[PDB]
Amino acid sequence: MNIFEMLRIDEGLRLKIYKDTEGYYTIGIGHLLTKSPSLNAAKSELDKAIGRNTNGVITKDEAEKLFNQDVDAAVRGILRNAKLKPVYDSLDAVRRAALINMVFQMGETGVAGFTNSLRMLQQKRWDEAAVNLAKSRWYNQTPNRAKRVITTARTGTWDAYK
Ligand SMILES: [Cl-]
Ligand SMILES: [Cl-]
Ligand SMILES: [Xe]
Ligand SMILES: [Xe]
Repeated sequence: MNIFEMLRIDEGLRLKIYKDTEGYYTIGIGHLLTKSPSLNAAKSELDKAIGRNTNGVITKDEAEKLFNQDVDAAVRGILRNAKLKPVYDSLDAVRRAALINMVFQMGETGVAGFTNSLRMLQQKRWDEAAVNLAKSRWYNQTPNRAKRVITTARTGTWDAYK
């Protein structure tokens, strides 16, 4: 198990534009295209991201490519963020993966605001962090995925994804 597999689980794979949990235009492996209500707009955004006139459909590889770039940007965003980096560097490998998933899902800024959990995670206070992570809108909107991620963060194992 690794970050790629983990996120492929949580996000799924879709070759046609779809709408996410929040009602947004997304494609592939959770590649958000836009917050706008316009399908054309999403289309514009898709064609620019892919380099061709997609008509709203992409191939598997194309999807994998965007995914690769999304994961890469997620790590990098972590590493460039003053509040995130220290926590991450302090964690073991499985737990890092949890932080990456979340960042990928809610953006850096958003995760960067979980002050309190960030601190608890940095102190290796697993259970507390976990309880704290659960007091969030994140958790109330997508609890099944949130539960998987939190378990991972808490235990440092992949049990939630096996
Ligand atoms: Cl892009
Ligand atoms: Cl759910
Ligand atoms: Xe996390
Ligand atoms: Xe966090």
